[PDB]
Amino acid sequence: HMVVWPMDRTCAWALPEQYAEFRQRATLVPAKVWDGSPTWLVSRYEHVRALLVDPRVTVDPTRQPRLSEADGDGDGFRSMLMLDPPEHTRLRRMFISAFSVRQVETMRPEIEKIVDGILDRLLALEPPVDILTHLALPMSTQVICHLLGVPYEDREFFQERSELASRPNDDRSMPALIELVEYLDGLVRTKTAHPDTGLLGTAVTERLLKGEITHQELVNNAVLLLAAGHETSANQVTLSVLTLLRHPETAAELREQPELMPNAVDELLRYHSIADGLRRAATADIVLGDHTIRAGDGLIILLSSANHDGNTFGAEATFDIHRPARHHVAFGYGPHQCLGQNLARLEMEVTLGKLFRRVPALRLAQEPDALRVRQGSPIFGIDELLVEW
Ligand code: HEM
Ligand SMILES: CC[C@H]1OC(=O)/C=C/[C@H](C)[C@@H](O[C@@H]2O[C@H](C)C[C@H](N(C)C)[C@H]2O)[C@@H](C)C[C@@H](C)[C@H](O)/C=C/C=C/[C@@H]1C
Repeated sequence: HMVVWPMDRTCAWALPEQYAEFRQRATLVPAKVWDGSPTWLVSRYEHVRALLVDPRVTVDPTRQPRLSEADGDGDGFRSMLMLDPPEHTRLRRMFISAFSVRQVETMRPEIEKIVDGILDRLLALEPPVDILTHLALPMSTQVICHLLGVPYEDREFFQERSELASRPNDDRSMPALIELVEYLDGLVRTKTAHPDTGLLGTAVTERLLKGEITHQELVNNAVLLLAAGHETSANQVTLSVLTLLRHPETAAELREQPELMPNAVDELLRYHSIADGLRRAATADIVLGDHTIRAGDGLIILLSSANHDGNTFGAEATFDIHRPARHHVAFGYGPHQCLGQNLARLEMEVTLGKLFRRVPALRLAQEPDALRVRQGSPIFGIDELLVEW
């Protein structure tokens, strides 16, 4: 225990200075955590990847070192994201085909129509406008509600609850988590009696009414699909508008060459690495070069630091939309690698694409060293991003 964890980011785009020294090392950095349990931080691309696919690393919440007084296992609440193979595998198998490349590519039309209407609505407003509230959150939310069949009318309730649920060191995360489960509990009971199409109702029909999945399991993974599905993209899109605004050439080059967008999106994902500080524990000894991780040791997986690893990515702190960037780990790696990632990328490609095609002189409406940054959550972002045109 040298540096304390959790560490919060301080800048909308800078990673913490410490991370780069962490990578210059021969060991893993030890960290002091609320419960005094042995815990390493993991900073190198080589390492992050090795451990995330290793079979002796667990997500079991009871093995993770406790990071605060409010941090806990959630009273037996488990999504697939909190299970190891083979139980993990059974649950992810039921949801996977909805998310394949070619399957996700069939939603492009509905995503385009969706973002079209948000932009019409947004451009009707007197600027300056906030991107998170008027572009990023509306699209991620509508898109996830369409895929899942969750009512958009409910979005104020589940948005605010997801935000709070995803703060594991905050008092309010438990009641919000309880309420979200309760909301999906009612929704799944409804869909059970009246299956719709859309991912939840299709799983009622094919898995739940066929004996492949229980009621609590569907409910729990529905919380996960709902919250992951909007809160993440919302922040990635917001931060990305900032970054493109911060590098004007990039906005205009994309606007003038859309075939450059997919790699640009991957570069935005790498650069910001908004999902960070993943929690794992060793279940057996694990040899990583010089260092021997011991049965029971906690691990804090820094996707961001690995995405900014100099030994893998040249000029790591630079935003560069021409570096092949497909091999970043913004969506993790290994069994739990983001089930949504093709949907995330499509959403971004269409949202950023249409926004700068339409508001081609979009400008920052505030100075980007007065941005509030989100702290205390494994999903980074900024509270607000004001723009003019
Ligand atoms: C930019 C957007 C997103 C980023 C950066 C992101 C990142 C990640 C990361 C890092 C993980 C792994 C966490 C871990 O191993 O502990 C993950 C898992 C997950 N993501 Fe995402 N994600 C995004 C969007 C989405 C979207 C749109 C969906 C749609 C529902 C989604 C669904 C999931 C699911 C279900 C998992 C759990 C997979 C499993 O445990 O097998 N994600 N994501
Ligand atoms: C790293 C990004 C993932 O962040 C995540 O995986 C986000 C995980 C959030 C933290 C977890 O919330 C914490 O859960 C604990 C078990 C209890 C804890 N509180 C009550 C002490 C609660 O905050 C999850 C369970 C919140 C659910 C709303 C939810 O499924 C969130 C899933 C989000 C997925 C993101 C992909």
